[PDB]
This record gives sequence, structure tokens and C-alpha cells, in this order.
Amino acid sequence: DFGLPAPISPGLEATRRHNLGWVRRLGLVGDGPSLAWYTSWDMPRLAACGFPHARGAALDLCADAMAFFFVFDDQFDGPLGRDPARAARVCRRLTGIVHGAGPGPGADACSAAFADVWARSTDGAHPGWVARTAHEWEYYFAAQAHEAINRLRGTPGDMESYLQVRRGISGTDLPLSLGERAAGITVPAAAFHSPQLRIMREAAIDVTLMCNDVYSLEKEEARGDMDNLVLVIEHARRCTRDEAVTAARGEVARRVIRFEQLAREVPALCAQLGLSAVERAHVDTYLGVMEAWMSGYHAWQTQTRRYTGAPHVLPSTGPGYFDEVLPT
Ligand SMILES: CC[N+](CC)(CC)Cc1ccccc1
Ligand SMILES: [Mg+2]
Ligand SMILES: [Mg+2]
Ligand SMILES: [Mg+2]
Repeated sequence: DFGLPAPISPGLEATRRHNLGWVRRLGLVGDGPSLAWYTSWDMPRLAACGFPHARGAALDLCADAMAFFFVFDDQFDGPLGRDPARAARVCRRLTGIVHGAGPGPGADACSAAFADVWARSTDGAHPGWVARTAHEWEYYFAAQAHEAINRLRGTPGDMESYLQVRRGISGTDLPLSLGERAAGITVPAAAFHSPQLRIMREAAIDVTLMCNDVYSLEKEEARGDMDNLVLVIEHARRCTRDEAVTAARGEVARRVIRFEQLAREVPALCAQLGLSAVERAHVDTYLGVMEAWMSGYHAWQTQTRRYTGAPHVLPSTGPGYFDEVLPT
């Protein structure tokens, strides 16, 4: 019991078709085991449940971005994730794409897929959205090497260090930046940076990564992963696994409560700032984007085959992928 309500975009089926063609055309997913395994994740349902405001090509972008995140993530479940210098170099290649240097023809599948997601994301976007989201991507790519450092250390970090690494490797605020973009809204800066919306944005991202930590612990613990809230709590408190899971549930619940308490202040905040009716509408949609990411991510993770299937399809005795698609 995380304390989250149940959630979908009507573009689910069209996006399923588009996204299957996209991952195969780009070389992220092959034929056979990799395609079956990818399909079992149900990236279209994650997009439709996590981004219910997205329609048409906007939902396509959400599903393709998710596909990139998950395929790229799994490439570190192998030697790359025990090699911080190599991880830092591979991730520097991707960061160069973020800051404007496109990969060119014949780039590897991960570079090509990311370049496509990023170009589609920024096309027609407000410059303030582009600048913020570019730095979000930089954090995401740069954090991976620190997760590898922690694996070599073999102990979980303290809570502060766990949050600094885990917020990065989880994709930081990128799901919410994507949801804003896909909903076609631009949050007014005066509202975006209110203490209420800053705390809410941070809480929503923490909620989803902590919910994921609980559901993905089984597939991660056996690989020597250290940046998982359950392991962090257990190590810090010297408590039982059950006590640590219970505490993790409470960390999520307290953040949901804080989010909802602050959400109640948002109508009055928009009035204090003198926002226009359209601006208030965009803020209201942004609240729904955050609410839907929290509830939709969790709904998806209860139905996907990624977490129950991984230890059997890709046991910890081998890499967490069928094909190497990321040159190192
Ligand atoms: C955002 C997608 N992600 C992290 C990059 C792919 C592995 C899983 C994830 C989803 C939701 C919360 C935390 C992690
Ligand atoms: Mg990861
Ligand atoms: Mg992972
Ligand atoms: Mg996980």
C-alpha cells in the first residue's frame, strides 16, 4: 500500500504500432528474444497511463522516450555497470548530443534513438523548457557512472548520497518535462518556481523512483546494485528486510501527503500571482500531469512483465540484455 489512487490516453493502440516500428527501425530491439522481452514491458501502456494528457504524435514521443530510457538503462546491467570510467565516457557521448552536436549517419542505436527523441522534444518548445530539460538530460547521463562506483564499493550510500545518485539515474524530472511537453502546456515560470510547485515536482519524482525501488529490488539486488531505497534503509538502520520495506512505504506515503496538501494551495497561489485564465489552465494541467505520472507509473508497474520476468528471462548470472546495442 503506497497510498496512491488508480489512474489513460486514447492513443494507446496507435502508439503501440508506431513505437514497435520505431524501436526496430532504430536498432534498439531486434527480432526474437529481445523483441518478445521488449513487448512484455508494454511501453505503450506506460506512456498511455503515465501521460494520459498526451494525444497522437505526443504520445508517440512519450513511448519512444520511455523505450530509450529502458533499453539504455539495461545496457549497464553487465560489465559497463562495473566500469565507472567507461560509463562516464559512454555517457559523455550522449551528453554531447544534448548540447547540440548530433551524432550523424550510422550512429549506434542508442545515440540515434536519443537524438531523435531530443529533436522531437525540442521542436517548437519554449526556450525555457529546452534549457531546463537539457540540464535534466545531462544529470541523467552523468549520474550513471556514480551508480557504477557504488556497485564497486558494495555498500549502499547514506540517504543524502542515495538521493543524489538515484534522482539522476531514474531520469530526474524528465518524465514531468516530457509530460508538460506532450500536454502542449508551458508552465509559467512564476508558478513553476513557487515553493509549492517545486516541492510537488520533487515529491512526484521521488514517489515514482521509490515505488520502482520496491518493485525492482528483486532483479537489482542479485546484480549488486546499491542505489535502492530498501537497501539504503536496511543498511542505515540495521533493520530487517520487512522493516525496511515498511519504512520505504512510509517514505512514499509521506511524500504523497505533502504533495496533496500543497496541491490544495495552487488555486490561491495562481490568484496571488495574478496569472491569466489560460496560465491558470496550464498550471492546472501541470498538476494533473504530476498526479498522473505518480498514479500511472505505479499502475503500469503492477501489470508489466519487466519486474516479475527479469530474474527468469535474464538471470543475474549473465548480462541484463540479449544484445549489446551501446558501444563502449
Ligand atoms: C524513467 C524510466 N526508467 C528510469 C530511467 C527506466 C529504467 C525507470 C523508472 C521509472 C520510474 C521511476 C524511476 C525509474
Ligand atoms: Mg537504472
Ligand atoms: Mg534498471
Ligand atoms: Mg529499479
